[PDB]
Amino acid sequence: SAEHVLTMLNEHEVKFVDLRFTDTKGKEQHVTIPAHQVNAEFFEEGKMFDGSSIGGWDMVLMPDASTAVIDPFFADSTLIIRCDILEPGTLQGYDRDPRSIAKRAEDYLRATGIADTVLFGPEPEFFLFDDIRFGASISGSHVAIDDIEGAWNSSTKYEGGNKGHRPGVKGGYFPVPPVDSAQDIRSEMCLVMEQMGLVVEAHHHEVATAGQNEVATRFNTMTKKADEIQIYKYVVHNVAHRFGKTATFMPKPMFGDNGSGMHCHMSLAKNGTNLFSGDKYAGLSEQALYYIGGVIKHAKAINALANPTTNSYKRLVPPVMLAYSARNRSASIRIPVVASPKARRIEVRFPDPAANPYLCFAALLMAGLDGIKNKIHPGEPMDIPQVAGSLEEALNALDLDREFLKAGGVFTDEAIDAYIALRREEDDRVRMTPHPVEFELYYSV
Amino acid sequence: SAEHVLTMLNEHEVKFVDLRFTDTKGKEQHVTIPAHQVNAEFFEEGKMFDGSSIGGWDMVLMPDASTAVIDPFFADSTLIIRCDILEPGTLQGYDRDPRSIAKRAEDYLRATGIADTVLFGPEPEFFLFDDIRFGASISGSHVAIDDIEGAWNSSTKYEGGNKGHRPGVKGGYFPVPPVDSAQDIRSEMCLVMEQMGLVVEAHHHEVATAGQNEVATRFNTMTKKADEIQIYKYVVHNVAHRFGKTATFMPKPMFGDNGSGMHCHMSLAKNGTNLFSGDKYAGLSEQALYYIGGVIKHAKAINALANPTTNSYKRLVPPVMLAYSARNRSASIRIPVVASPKARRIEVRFPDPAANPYLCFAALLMAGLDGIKNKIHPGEPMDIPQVAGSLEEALNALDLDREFLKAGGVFTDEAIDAYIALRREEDDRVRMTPHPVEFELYYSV
Amino acid sequence: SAEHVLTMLNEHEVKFVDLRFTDTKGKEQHVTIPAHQVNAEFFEEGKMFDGSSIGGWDMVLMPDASTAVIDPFFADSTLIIRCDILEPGTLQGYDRDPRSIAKRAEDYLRATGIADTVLFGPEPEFFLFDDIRFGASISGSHVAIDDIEGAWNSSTKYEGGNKGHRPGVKGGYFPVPPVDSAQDIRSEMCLVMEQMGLVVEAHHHEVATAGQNEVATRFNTMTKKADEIQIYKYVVHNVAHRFGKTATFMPKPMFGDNGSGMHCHMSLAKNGTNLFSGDKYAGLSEQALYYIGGVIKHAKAINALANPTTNSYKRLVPPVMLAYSARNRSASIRIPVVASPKARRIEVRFPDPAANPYLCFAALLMAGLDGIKNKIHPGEPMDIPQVAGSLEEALNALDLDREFLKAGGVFTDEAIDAYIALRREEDDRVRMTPHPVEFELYYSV
Ligand SMILES: N[C@@H](CCC(=O)O)C(=O)O
Ligand SMILES: N[C@@H](CCC(=O)O)C(=O)O
Ligand SMILES: N[C@@H](CCC(=O)O)C(=O)O
Ligand SMILES: [Mn+2]
Ligand SMILES: [Mn+2]
Ligand SMILES: [Mn+2]
Ligand SMILES: [Mn+2]
Ligand SMILES: [Mn+2]
Ligand SMILES: [Mn+2]
Repeated sequence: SAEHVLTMLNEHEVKFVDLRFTDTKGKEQHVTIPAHQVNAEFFEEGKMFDGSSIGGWDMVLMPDASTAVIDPFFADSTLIIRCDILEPGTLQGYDRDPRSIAKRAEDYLRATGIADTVLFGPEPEFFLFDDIRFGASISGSHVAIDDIEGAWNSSTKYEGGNKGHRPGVKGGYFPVPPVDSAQDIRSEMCLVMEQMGLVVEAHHHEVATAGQNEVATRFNTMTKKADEIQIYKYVVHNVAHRFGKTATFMPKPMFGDNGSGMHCHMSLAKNGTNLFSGDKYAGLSEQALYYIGGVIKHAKAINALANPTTNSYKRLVPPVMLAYSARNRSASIRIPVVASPKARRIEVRFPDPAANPYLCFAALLMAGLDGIKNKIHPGEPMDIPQVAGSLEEALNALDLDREFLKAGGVFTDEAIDAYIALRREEDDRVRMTPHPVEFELYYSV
Repeated sequence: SAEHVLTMLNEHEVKFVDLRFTDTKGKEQHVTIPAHQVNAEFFEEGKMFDGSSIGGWDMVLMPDASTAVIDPFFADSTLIIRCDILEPGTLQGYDRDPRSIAKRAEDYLRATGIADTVLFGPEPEFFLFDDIRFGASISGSHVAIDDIEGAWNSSTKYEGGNKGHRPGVKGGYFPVPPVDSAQDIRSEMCLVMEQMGLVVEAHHHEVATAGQNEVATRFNTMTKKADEIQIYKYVVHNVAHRFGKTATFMPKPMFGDNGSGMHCHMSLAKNGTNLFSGDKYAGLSEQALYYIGGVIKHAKAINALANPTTNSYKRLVPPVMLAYSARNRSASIRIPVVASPKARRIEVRFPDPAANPYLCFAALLMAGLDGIKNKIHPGEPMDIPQVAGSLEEALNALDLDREFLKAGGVFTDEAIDAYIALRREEDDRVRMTPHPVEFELYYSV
Repeated sequence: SAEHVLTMLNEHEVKFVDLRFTDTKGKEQHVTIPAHQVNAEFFEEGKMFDGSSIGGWDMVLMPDASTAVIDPFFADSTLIIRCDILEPGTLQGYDRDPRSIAKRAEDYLRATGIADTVLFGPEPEFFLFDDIRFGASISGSHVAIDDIEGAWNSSTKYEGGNKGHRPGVKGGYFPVPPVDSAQDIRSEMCLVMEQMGLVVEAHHHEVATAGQNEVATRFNTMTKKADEIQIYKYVVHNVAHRFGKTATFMPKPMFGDNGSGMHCHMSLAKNGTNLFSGDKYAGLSEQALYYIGGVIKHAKAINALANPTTNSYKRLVPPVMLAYSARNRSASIRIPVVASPKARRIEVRFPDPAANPYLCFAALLMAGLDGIKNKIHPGEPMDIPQVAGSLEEALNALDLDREFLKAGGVFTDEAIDAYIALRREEDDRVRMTPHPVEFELYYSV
């Protein structure tokens, strides 16, 4: 409540308040107010900003006082407050603001009465490098990745000495220190995440050489979890930075080793009960099977939001199979063997950290409801259709399979059109710029 | 009062008093007295200095005891006192001293009875670089800008490692840390500004890559705000310096990305009421519309003072349109959608941080009054005339549209002539020195 | 004649024929045919090329067989043939092709009966440097000039030893070797020019340090002389190159020392007699005085063609005075003291080597005829109006004083409009790119 934020301000000698919001692409934006400008008026009628120079968008920042967290990194005491972008005076909420779209998808779920709450559990992976250099110019282009754990540094002269314990290319999965250099960086990330209100469940090194890592975090309701992904990413980016590292959530930074995916565990609940539990395949309800059928029916349109970068598809090369299974980890829909009670859920394996968590989760939910809503029966478990094979395909697919997103006003046409417009500009730059392996393949033609 | 300054001296064990004043170009000058020379005589009959070697000007420094601030940076305890330049013995105030000219424009407003007070709200932007090298010689010339946030450093080898989070060319507008490197430098700038008597409203990164920033600051009456711009600039220059950065207020340091403008919000008030509020276009009074009409009528003469550098016009290339609007941000006069009560005001978007805040504000006020004073009706909102396209144009225009500035003795002819003389010398050096892209364009002729 | 070219081909074992033409900007273009494609058909119906990618313009190259010269530089025996650009099939001559425009201005002179021939004598100056580096990018810009003769190298360590005889900044005018490093390079330029059909009169070092030079060459009729300037420039550029130097015709490469101008000596003749000789001021006819009056009347429009680069105006800073005189070398129209018979002529001092010699000469002639044609009496000799002070001014002036150029179809409106369009693009790049002395002037604002 406003009341509560106002005590924290004194209770913490807060010098500044950081207004934060997420844009269409997914990047957390922010503007800073002195604490002495937080008073009634503020939580009442928000603060005006020029929304015009935000990519894909005067507007009003409306502070959500439930979100107040103290920033673990800025030097002066700062209280972060997440905001919604509202349409000014009229005060309804930009239909292009991803947090508003997430909130709408949650209310539409309630209005359909299929369940009261959506529970999301994203598993975001990241890379933690020491040096990343890249560039493109008329005379050429390059990218150079470097990290102490890179299997390629086995030959490197280091002046401290080389020391040689390092994860080989698919060998980052699990060896104790010193092969895993990041135990203290991940534990620190866990402690700062909890200080910001997240609940860590586990942290470990991932499969790739050169710093792949994962901090596993307890689930939440869709829009709250989407904000927790924005804090997750902020803590990973800044703790890495304090440690002299650079972290990245891009899906596929290295060819020849693992990519970073963000698998979404989903579940639905009506009056304190898990609608996905039941009889049917592996403890699932018929309700749950239609949710899977809706996700599979709309997978390529979902890919435009859950895999929104041209790089995403370097990862999604032959979890490409649109199929559910408790057995086949090759099927993009895994039914986790919970064994346990009514933690029954589905896991969609194909999205990646580059996805805007609000739009990505809203689209998975809207697809899953359209399955239920039309008895779209999934089929049989593989123990056969595939995800979009490229961003251009995914964008065409979103453009044509636009209907399930527009249900109940969650996502307008202007919103979907402006989104495809942004992603197309990106796709073009990648399409028109010659790639280094083309010189390898075609220079002596 | 003198009395008050004299207590602060003991109350702070002040070792020195720094006498400060602004020259015609806008640069804050200063001379330092030991605290033990501040006594009755001082606040009474000022201190003599050789005014002769100040560009464009024995004279007397008259301490304004209302302005006493402790300097947050000098090692020994120092009390800053702003001064006015007075004509010696006779004690009236140099008609070429920009602070005196500002004070005269405020009294002339009172003498016309159109309002009691002018309220100015400048929005100055700046750049925060790490390295700036430049030079011109017979055999050539160069400038080299560098900053950690420069999109161009994506390819750079750094020996710490490169870390790669950086604002792209028009992408400095708003991303959270680590992409925005300056959160602590701007918050610190905010805290030192307030310690010097300013009220910060907000601080944020601006649109440009390579360190564009903005600290938004609460309005004031014209001459007081013009001094607050001189403190604003002093704090930005010295906090940046403590941080190992170099700040600059020049309008256009980089081609191909945003420039730093200083938009002036203006409003007029008679007996505690906002004369700019009313009926008419977007909450405006007819009074306000004539103010806009005077600004537009005299825009090119105002440009010689509000855009006084040849570099200013590298920014003002196709807010060039002399038009008012609540809608068109392309119109140089924006009527801000206050929505709120009688914070109704106009915003002139075209001036830049290089402007002498006293002369720039005095000229906007004198132009705006001549509009009121002659019912110079602005026209209709673009939702078509332009600003001077060059300093030479702006200087010719000031020279011919000299009358509205001379009203009530605000600005003499000698004052306007000496000003154009200074700005012409500058224009010539830029006009006669061959430019690097000319070799690109014409060497193989 | 075709017949003649065809013998030279055998007479010289010519392996290739180089088709050359000049574009709107003045740069000589070329395409190469094997000698075995020169036959009747060729001199008859020309050769087709894509005129579309020439700046400011399928078309036909029509070989002018009078122009055949052997190329003194290509390794394989090549015969250069100058061409006219004709409108295809219809075969009339592009009204935007500068050589055609020159030929039209000569025929219009004949059709007016004022004289049979125009005689032009351009005095082009050039610079001969060793190293020229420059560039402009978002993070900055630079130009670096270097030559062994640069007064600035007096301090330079050279590893051969420094040897120290060098022209000081305005001291390149006339000292014997070793101070003048270019005696053999200029004599060689003279011998190759004559081998290409030009008649050298004198060669000498010019006023500037760092390699300013001049090869003086015997006059000709307008279009023939305009082609001789294109050969002049080609020989200077390639002999310099063989010598390890780089030559440039740009008007003002160095601030603080002389610029390279191309003064045009002009004269008119009817039935073997010099119309410019007579009684009146300094041996001049009344006919000649009206020619001067037309040049002065149209000077700023002529500047858009005779001084077509933004750099041109770095040279034309306070021969700026539009005045004739036998005495005042400050007057842009000098009446040379011939003393001798009826070599009486006028000299216009203001054009520079960057000018397209066809369009520059055609415009001086058309202006001079409009003087005669309307008795535009010049005035009295200075022993007061000036040339355009910038390319933008010159381009506005050409755009408005368009009439005298359109006389008799010499220059169409499309031709004049496309020309201003090209020169404007150039002016803009120079106007929008920040200049290095602006950082010197305004960084600490
Ligand atoms: N990192 C894998 C996911 C690994 C896993 O299944 O644990 C991906 O690219 O999605
Ligand atoms: N920086 C812009 C102003 C940006 C804005 O309108 O917020 C300028 O050059 O004036
Ligand atoms: N080089 C001079 C001309 C020198 C001369 O008159 O001989 C110019 O800039 O035009
Ligand atoms: Mn994982
Ligand atoms: Mn999983
Ligand atoms: Mn701004
Ligand atoms: Mn503004
Ligand atoms: Mn000469
Ligand atoms: Mn001469």
